[PDB]
Amino acid sequence: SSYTEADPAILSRRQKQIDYGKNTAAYERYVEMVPRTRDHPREPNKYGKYSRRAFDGLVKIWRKSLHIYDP
RNA sequence: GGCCAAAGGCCCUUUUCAGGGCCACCCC
Ligand SMILES: [Ca+2]
Ligand SMILES: [Ca+2]
Ligand SMILES: [Ca+2]
Repeated sequence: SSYTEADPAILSRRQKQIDYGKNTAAYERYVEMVPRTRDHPREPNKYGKYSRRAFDGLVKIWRKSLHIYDP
């Protein structure tokens, strides 16, 4: 119950997926939230012990959730 | 420590609110 991912391979791939998400306009238009809840869209911990599907699963849900953030 | 979200095990891509691959489970 305490793990930090070391594999540079895994961390890059995961960073990329995250970087993608921040590069969206929805994330830009998320200057309207003070660190908040879990009902919000929070980027997955890249350092978390996660399975491949698990992390990808989270990321999918992350990006979708983002889209609540622009008309 | 535990519990939850996510999660079949991995793998590719800016088709990325997305598309795909291998294996496994299923239906034998
Ligand atoms: Ca679940
Ligand atoms: Ca599932
Ligand atoms: Ca399946």
